[PDB]
Amino acid sequence: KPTVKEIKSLQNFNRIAGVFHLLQMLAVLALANDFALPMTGTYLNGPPGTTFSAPVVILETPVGLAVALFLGLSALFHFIVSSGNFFKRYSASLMKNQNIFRWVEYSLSSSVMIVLIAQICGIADIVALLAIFGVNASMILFGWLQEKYTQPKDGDLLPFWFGCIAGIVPWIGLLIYVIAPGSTSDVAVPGFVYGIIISLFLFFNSFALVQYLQYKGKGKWSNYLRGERAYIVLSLVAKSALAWQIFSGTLIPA
Amino acid sequence: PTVKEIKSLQNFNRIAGVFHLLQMLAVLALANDFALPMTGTYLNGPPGTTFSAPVVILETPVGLAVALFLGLSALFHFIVSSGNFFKRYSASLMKNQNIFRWVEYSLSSSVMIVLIAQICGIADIVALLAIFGVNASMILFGWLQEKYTQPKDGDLLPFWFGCIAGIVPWIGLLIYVIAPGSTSDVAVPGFVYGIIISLFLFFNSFALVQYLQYKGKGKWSNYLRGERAYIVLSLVAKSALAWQIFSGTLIPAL
Ligand SMILES: CCCCCCCC/C=C/CCCCCCCC(=O)OC[C@H](O)CO
Ligand SMILES: CCCCCCCC/C=C\CCCCCCCC(=O)OC[C@H](O)CO
Ligand SMILES: *C/C=C(C)/C=C/C=C(C)/C=C/C1=C(C)CCCC1(C)C
Ligand SMILES: *C/C=C(C)/C=C/C=C(C)/C=C/C1=C(C)CCCC1(C)C
Ligand SMILES: CCCCCCCC/C=C/CCCCCCCC(=O)O
Ligand SMILES: CCCCCCCCCCCCCCCCCCCC
Ligand SMILES: CCCCCCCCCCCCCCCCCCCC
Ligand SMILES: CCCCCCCCCCCCCCCCCCCC
Ligand SMILES: CCCCCCCCCCCCCCCCCCCC
Repeated sequence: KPTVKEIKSLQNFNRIAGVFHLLQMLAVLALANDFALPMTGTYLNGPPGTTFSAPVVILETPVGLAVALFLGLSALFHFIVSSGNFFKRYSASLMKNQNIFRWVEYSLSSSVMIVLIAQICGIADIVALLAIFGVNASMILFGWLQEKYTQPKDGDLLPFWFGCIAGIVPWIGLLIYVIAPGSTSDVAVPGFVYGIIISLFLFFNSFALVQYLQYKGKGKWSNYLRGERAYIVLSLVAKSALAWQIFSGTLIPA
Repeated sequence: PTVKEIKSLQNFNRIAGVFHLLQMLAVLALANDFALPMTGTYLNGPPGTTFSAPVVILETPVGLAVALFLGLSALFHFIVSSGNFFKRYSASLMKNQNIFRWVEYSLSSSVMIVLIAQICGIADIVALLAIFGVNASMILFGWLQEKYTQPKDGDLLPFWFGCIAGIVPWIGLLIYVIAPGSTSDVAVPGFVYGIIISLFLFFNSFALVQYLQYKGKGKWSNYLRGERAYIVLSLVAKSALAWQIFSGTLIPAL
């Protein structure tokens, strides 16, 4: 049973994560250049099975603003959950092995992040980016249903496994683009792009491992609160790591 | 529900199987070798600079892909109609569940929406992969609605998640038919509009069946009515798409 001291400590950690992300959000908004990545349409120039027009730019992702957005969403929800006003709802949810505000935040913030990673890899088709956003959101919503309908140690991981099936799809997409089957150019994928894909792939797998460990509920993971803390650590570090790598790689003259 | 009522649904599954198997044969025998490309449009400079011309990675053999969604339907309709599955089928129906329906739909409806996307000129391989994944996710949410909720309990959360995932490919189609930023106003063929509009209505009809079942008002309080509606919709939707694709693209000798 989660005590009042334990919940209050978790609220404090949420607040700390919020301040880190809010300050990083300010730093990116202030310091970032106007680097932009295109969303494109490559339209038929006749009936299906004929030829295509050249890709056209439909809109440009303002990368600095998009990084600020996933940091800002994190700050907002970490601050909401940390509030004394929310202690009762937070306590009640943790008692039921749930944190719904976590999934609401992740469904938006992690989806912004994987779209930015896709664009940094050169994925530009607007339907590719929309469907990556949608399938990544679906991964999060499956994790939400795992918490809503199961309890740790009840032997039921079906929603979790559905989440893994949805969750892996964007990463298969990235792997296809970095392999670049049929490519004519001899240009290498930049080192900093490999850094982003590999480090954030590891972070995304870490989130899945937290839910798996929580719902297996073996050893120290029998205590749901250990997973709650792990999620805060992973969201703090994953978001800060992606923001810094995008900033360092694309948003400064250096 | 009466044993007779279930034997009846067994019979209806068999009838649907025979129609789809015969249509599968007809398409395999009669269809031309019409193919739709899956493309990669790779960076040929650092992120935020230049792209190579799109390259064709592979070609969807449209006749074989139509035969595949008809064949998947025939296979699962035959599996569930078997006297050897009558216990497992009856048992699941008794619990307001049909897992074999969702397993089939997760593959067959995903092949269908990818084909519709390609007919609309969506070609980027990540667009088509992520459309497959988000459409499969829509089906898996429908499965979780049946697994975890009871009709009339007021809980449609998995259903609404399925709607969020489910609408994403259709927003994609709408973007490609509007073709924002296009250099010219290239006409979408009438038969393509027929396919998008008819199958959008069919896809909405599937969602309405689950909604009606879990609201559980009127005759829809009887789960077997929805089981029957799903068989009718999968029979008609698949036959309608197969005929429209065949008539639109698979007739002329190439
Ligand atoms: C419940 C009953 C289920 C019944 C199943 C529903 C079938 C839907 C068929 C729609 C065909 C719509 C018309 C498609 C052909 C349009 C031809 C056209 O208008 O051509 C324009 C041309 O491209 C420029 O000149
Ligand atoms: C709540 C959000 C709902 C939004 C998601 C709904 C998606 C509808 C998709 C297909 C329906 C059929 C589409 C037929 C309408 C096509 C529009 C059109 O005809 O435009 C041509 C264009 O201007 C070039 O000339
Ligand atoms: C800023 C927050 C981030 C990056 C959160 C990421 C979360 C995930 C990658 C979650 C993954 C999960 C699965 C792959 C399976 C189901 C359980 C989840 C939702 C934890
Ligand atoms: C051949 C079989 C087909 C075309 C099946 C299609 C099924 C759907 C479009 C299902 C849609 C659903 C939702 C949009 C929400 C959740 C419930 C579903 C799975 C019935
Ligand atoms: C049996 C379940 C009911 C599902 C509804 C689907 C059937 C109704 C179909 C309507 C198709 C309308 C298509 C009109 C397209 C013409 C436009 C054009 O040619 O430009
Ligand atoms: C990158 C986003 C999608 C990730 C999907 C894959 C996540 C897998 C991580 C959790 C699964 C762990 C399975 C463990 C099986 C081995 C035996 C466990 C020992 C207790
Ligand atoms: C709990 C029931 C026991 C059955 C578990 C087996 C089901 C596995 C489902 C596979 C779907 C996962 C897809 C993603 C895997 C990719 C791994 C790469 C990540 C490093
Ligand atoms: C010229 C190529 C020869 C024929 C290949 C046709 C097969 C296409 C399959 C490629 C799949 C790419 C991603 C989109 C669909 C995803 C479906 C797979 C999930 C199980
Ligand atoms: C195209 C695939 C995705 C479809 C998503 C949308 C499906 C919506 C259809 C079912 C929902 C109906 C909601 C009814 C609104 C209120 C009506 C009151 C009567 C109970």
